[PDB]
Amino acid sequence: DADKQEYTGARNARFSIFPGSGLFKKPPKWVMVAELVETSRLWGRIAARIDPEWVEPVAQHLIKRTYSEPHWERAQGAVMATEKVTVYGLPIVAARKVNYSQIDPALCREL
RNA sequence: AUGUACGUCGCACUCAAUAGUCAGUUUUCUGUUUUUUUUUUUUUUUUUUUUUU
Repeated sequence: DADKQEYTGARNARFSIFPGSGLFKKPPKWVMVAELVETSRLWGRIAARIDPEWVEPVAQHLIKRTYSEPHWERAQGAVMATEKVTVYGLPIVAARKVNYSQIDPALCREL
């Protein structure tokens, strides 16, 4: 979460980095944990920073792809759109310009 | 050639003052100046548990 020390985990569940961790003082932007435990609040014990590019190719069966703003572009002669990928609803990529025409063949042929 | 004609008159300014109508229960708030600044960015906080060629 932006400028807030709670961590929007998978689904709507929220937890935090354990105070005994070495990186408890610096919570990174993308951190993963080994054990989830229920206590006075939810926490993650063994925390570590990852790059958000790593998760997507290993989660091909888990990504929910989303396509918005279908607009045709002259620069490539095809339909462009901003793509959004989600694992359990988690925005791995908030926005990415993608070629909408290369994805589906039906409607863009008439376009 | 002679004789032959003359006389009186009027005008102006004005103009005040008048009818009748008695009375209205007791008490009350409303009221003044003064310091003026209305607002100054924030943080990471805890632990049932236990076994594997």
